Amino acid sequence: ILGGREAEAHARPYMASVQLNGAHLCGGVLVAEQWVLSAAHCLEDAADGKVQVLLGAHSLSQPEPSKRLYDVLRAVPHPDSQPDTIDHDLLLLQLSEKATLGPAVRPLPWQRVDRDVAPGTLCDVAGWGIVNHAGRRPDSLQHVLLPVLDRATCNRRTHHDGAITERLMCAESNRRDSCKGDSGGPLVCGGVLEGVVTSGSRVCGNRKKPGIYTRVASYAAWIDSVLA
Repeated sequence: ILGGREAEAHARPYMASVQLNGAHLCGGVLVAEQWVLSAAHCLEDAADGKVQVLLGAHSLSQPEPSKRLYDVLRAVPHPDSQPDTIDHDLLLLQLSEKATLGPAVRPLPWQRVDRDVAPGTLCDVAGWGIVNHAGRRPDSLQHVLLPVLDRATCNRRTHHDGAITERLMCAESNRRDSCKGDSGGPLVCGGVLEGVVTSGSRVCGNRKKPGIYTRVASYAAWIDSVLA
């Protein structure tokens, strides 16, 4: 996260760290007792090792009573996702067992009504991704409030010329943005999961190139089918 600040410890109990061989790889969101939602392209590389999910954490390195590392039973990428595109960039991870719930570990309700968030609304994004252009990685969870961009504006020639479909949403990126290592994490508006940070190499903090998030409401049918 660029231009943000350290998050209140354990104030976002749904936050997950998707790890590859003990190292943080991508963010994730707990959406059910045994299911974590992340981005598909995170698995593209996760394939080289053992994938685990860390729940109830604030610090990636210090012991915390709420911290729990869970193994993964199965990984279910969206069937239409492709390596060369940012469409359908969702992934569902089934934990080896139901997560022990508590004040520091709790699933987050997700958006089912397929309606765009009003332009200007401030949504919260959190992650353990890089905090500056040098590539510095934080030990503790960071977060930043970002205002949502109207659908039309993101598609400008000087921005994401038509790259934004109805299943994608954008948020302002002026000096504050989600960045490398934050992909797969949550974009929460009004206490509900609205988006997931899309994977894909892109500049962070550049106002001409807004951040892109995958709208979960567009995939309500796919999520429902996988969790069934």
